[PDB]
Amino acid sequence: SGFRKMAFPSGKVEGCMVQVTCGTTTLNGLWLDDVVYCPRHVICTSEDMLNPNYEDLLIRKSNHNFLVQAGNVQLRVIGHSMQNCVLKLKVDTANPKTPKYKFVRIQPGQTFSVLACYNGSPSGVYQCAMRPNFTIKGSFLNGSCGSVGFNIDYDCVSFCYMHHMELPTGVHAGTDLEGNFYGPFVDRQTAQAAGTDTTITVNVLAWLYAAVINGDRWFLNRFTTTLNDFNLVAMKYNYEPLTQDHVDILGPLSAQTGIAVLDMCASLKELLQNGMNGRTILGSALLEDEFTPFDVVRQCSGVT
Amino acid sequence: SGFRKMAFPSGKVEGCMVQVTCGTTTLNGLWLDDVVYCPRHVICTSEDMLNPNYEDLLIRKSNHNFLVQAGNVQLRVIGHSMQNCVLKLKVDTANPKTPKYKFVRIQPGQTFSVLACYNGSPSGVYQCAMRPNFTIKGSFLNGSCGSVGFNIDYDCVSFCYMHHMELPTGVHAGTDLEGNFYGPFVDRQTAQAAGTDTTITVNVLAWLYAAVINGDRWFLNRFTTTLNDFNLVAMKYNYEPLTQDHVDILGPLSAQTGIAVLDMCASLKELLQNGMNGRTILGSALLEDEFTPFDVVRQCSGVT
Ligand SMILES: *[C@@]1(O)C(=O)N(Cc2ccccc2OCC)c2ccc(Br)cc21
Ligand SMILES: *[C@@]1(O)C(=O)N(Cc2ccccc2OCC)c2ccc(Br)cc21
Repeated sequence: SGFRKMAFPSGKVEGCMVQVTCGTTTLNGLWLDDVVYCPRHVICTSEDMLNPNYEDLLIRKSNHNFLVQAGNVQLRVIGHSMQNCVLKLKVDTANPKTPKYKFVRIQPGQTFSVLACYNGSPSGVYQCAMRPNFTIKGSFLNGSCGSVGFNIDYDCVSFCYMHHMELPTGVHAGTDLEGNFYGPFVDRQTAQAAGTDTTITVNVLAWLYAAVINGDRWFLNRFTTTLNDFNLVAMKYNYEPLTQDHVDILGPLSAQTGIAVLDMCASLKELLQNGMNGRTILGSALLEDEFTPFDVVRQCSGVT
Repeated sequence: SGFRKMAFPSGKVEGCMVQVTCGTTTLNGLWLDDVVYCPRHVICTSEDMLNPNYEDLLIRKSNHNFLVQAGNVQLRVIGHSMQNCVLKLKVDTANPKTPKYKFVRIQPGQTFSVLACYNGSPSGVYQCAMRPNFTIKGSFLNGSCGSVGFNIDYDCVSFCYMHHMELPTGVHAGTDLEGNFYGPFVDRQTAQAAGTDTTITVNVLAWLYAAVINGDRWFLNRFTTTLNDFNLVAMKYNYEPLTQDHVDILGPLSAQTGIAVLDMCASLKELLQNGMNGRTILGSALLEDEFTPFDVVRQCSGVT
């Protein structure tokens, strides 16, 4: 027992991290097979970021201007291309440490692990969730661009995120591994505000199921509710509307605990209306929304 | 910016995880050089755990009874010995993936990363702290014994913890890598209650410094206090007494923010006396005590 914000073991991803330098700019690259992926703004000076024309800026760059270093060995760059907001540097050597992998574009509400890197070297690993306004509440300092988000299914790494920007609000924006930004952000030093950060309702319910499994039961009540009734409360507290798809994904958790999804919704409803009255749930004094129903099943069953 | 409960990149530790089986019991082992470390209760049946005599139980075990599997390859066991509560299985092959390493016995209040494993395979990684009552609030299910805690200084892995037990309260007990339990616990299925879980005061202050650095400033007040005055409040709220050593370790954080340690103590004091009034600090609605002053400096500077 016990429930923790757990990240995936990052070894498979650490083996892909490289450093990319173009002129005076250094960031992280992801080396998979004979290709290094990195944010296209590696070609920018801090001056260029106000209003860059990446196609024009790229015309001035040749293969030899992209210095790619894997630990202490230098990769030979034999090609470069821009796909959306990422650069693809074809190197002459396949990364011998390339794990089985996929590139996936995740939905808001989904969680992933971030291996924060600086100059091609990993600093740490933490769990994240793509917020409903398509930002992530990360921990990134200058030089962290190029760090990636991922999930792992047994031996396959699904890369979902690549870090590109920090909003003036201290929240983070980035792309999937095809270079497309999540949400409306652009790789430009401009005023970009994020939308409402709503709470991921399905994740809070799943975390309430994790809490009942681990002994925190005080919040369980004598009530029930309906999808429409619950959603009126969810709307008042800027929570995502719960759908029958969400009820369905919560099925296994409902099955193992014997607490019907709508009964848990009524516990959540009372907690929204009354707060926690100085109490805690799984060591938290707020309703945690960055564990999906899959993460809870995975942690509560011991999947490796 | 942004502040997260970050774990160390676990790749170096994943390369050491092996599976150990003795009879019907399977747990995790740590393979470093030509030695596999694992909890000695691998030799026990669930029946033996009520009152085991490990020396007697071990007399019945030979090298060939300890099955050690690294991924899918079988290690040949050429020796076995019991050091305190750990077994040391000498294998005929040095682990080619052994990183630079040390064995350290940490103090209460110190933090470390746990690579939770099942059958020699990593499931996830999370940050922990050795509680002042020498327990850890982990996430461990059956088969997680043998999973290790560690810190990393550049390329050197300092192993500090090895998981052995779950208390009837759902908290966790284990040893350092010499087999000595932290706190008074024994590897036996008996009533073992933990002492008072006090809050690690120096870590809360360090986390308040991390919050000021990242923009959460609302809790800063017009007051100051003294070590003795603050400690009267700390005693009332079961917080660890703050010492001049703690004030000293907080020096760099005090220096970079310009907020004197005793002024931060007065912010902490008001927060203890008044609560957070529905507000949050670094996305938490409680005072976080599992970031040491070193963890905060490391995260706020980008150490790799
Ligand atoms: C990341 O390492 C990086 O390249 N970078 C610079 C950057 C990125 C987006 C917009 C502007 C800009 O530079 C302004 C001069 C950056 C910024 C913040 C973070 Br958290 C990481 C990185
Ligand atoms: C760990 O995998 C393990 O071996 N184990 C069994 C155990 C450990 C301590 C006391 C008793 C006992 O078995 C009782 C039958 C165990 C128990 C709990 C956890 Br979280 C991990 C492990």
